[PDB]
Amino acid sequence: PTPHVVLVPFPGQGHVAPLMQLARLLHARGARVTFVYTQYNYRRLLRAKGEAAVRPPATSSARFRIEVIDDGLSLSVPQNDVGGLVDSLRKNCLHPFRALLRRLGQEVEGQDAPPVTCVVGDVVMTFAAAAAREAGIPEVQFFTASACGLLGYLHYGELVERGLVPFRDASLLADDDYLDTPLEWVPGMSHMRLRDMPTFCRTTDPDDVMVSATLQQMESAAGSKALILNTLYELEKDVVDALAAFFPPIYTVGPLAEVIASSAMDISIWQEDTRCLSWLDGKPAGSVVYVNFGSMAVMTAAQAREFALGLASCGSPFLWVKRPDVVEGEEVLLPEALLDEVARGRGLVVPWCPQAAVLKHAAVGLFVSHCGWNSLLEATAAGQPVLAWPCHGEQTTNCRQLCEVWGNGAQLPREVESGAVARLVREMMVGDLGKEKRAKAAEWKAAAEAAARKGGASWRNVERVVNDLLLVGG
Ligand SMILES: O=c1ccn([C@@H]2O[C@H](COP(=O)(O)OP(=O)(O)O)[C@@H](O)[C@H]2O)c(=O)[nH]1
Repeated sequence: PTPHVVLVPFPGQGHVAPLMQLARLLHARGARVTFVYTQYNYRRLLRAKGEAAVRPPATSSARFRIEVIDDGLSLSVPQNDVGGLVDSLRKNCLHPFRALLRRLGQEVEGQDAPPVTCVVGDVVMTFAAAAAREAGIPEVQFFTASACGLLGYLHYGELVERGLVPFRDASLLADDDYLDTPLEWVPGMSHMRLRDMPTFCRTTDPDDVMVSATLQQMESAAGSKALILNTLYELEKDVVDALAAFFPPIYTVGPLAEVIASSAMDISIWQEDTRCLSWLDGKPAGSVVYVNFGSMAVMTAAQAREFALGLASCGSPFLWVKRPDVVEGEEVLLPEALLDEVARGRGLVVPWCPQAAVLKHAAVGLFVSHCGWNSLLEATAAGQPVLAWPCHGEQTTNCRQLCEVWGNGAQLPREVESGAVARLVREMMVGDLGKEKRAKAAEWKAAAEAAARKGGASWRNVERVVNDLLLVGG
């Protein structure tokens, strides 16, 4: 009997990517896969890339099905409106997904399809677990960010109990001294501060969507058959050991993409710029500052101007991925100093890039990052030190660990100012600060390679979760 796994990501590229990595692996191991897109995600992909690029090839098509479910969302909802996305999905997708499961069951007799044997839901997509449980189908959840981020979200309830959420004083939401307050009660992260908690706690609304949804997600995941985390156990040991008491068995599989690599579908609305890698070929080893802020976050025009002036004054060539909609508001031209550097060939601004390959390019010496988890996994595998500017969600938690525990990064202030940007980049490129972080980055690169090669800790967890849970139906 062919196992049949249904996978359900949240509609953001950092959630689709790890679940698609897993789906491709399961297909390689002989499973039937059904990959479930929301209509929001699917229609936005089709209008950007066309159906042919988004759907599977005819070679894999027999055992790789794409299905689309209703979500009630306008395609105009932007990726930075996380609460709007989360609220519609949790309210609107359950009954469409229940109907999809029924249809897949009818296809067993109708077309000799394999019965569904497991659902793998993104922790965010709690309806997937609810529907699987109703139907008597095992379900295993996949949290797509860091273990430290999960630990933060797990303690949102305790923030509420201690009166810290919602914020009773709106003036404290951005009070840097208040946000520095230590929270000494988080197991596995004794150095947690209020600002290090994932940022959605910073709300005065007692009915805030993201706090409510996080509580639902934690309760859902606690009831799953198992939990997949795309992280390196060695990197996050203290946090994972603290998480163990609150969840089903945890499998640390990170970096999953590297486990697969050791041993045909476009998931992005953006086109990766092919000129990046050849431009880097023309630059000396370790010389280039690479800047990228992921697929969801936005910044202000003033922040963008200060980053641009900081890059022009930092002393290094740079590759800046400036996503086309990253800046709130009307288009503002880049400063003359940066444009002249681009014209001289010393800098390059592109809309989107092949990120894993860019980070592994010998010319890159530093990653200025928003601290999105997939980006940090890509930097960790590449051995690139990180200068952090966390934006939302668990990016703050990641930044705290980068700085204080993992040791492969340093942080910029939230309020971007060109002079301080240039100075911190310079310290990271030629200073003792950068030497320390780059050396630690090299250690984590070796650790990630050991974990991902055959016999390593992440490799073993991939084999166990795949063979003992995901492919075992039949
Ligand atoms: O120029 C870029 C920047 C990002 N990414 C991909 O977009 C995702 C970003 O996910 P992450 O978790 O880092 O952050 P998020 O986008 O969720 O904030 C990852 O798969 C990256 O490899 C990409 O393909 N090209």
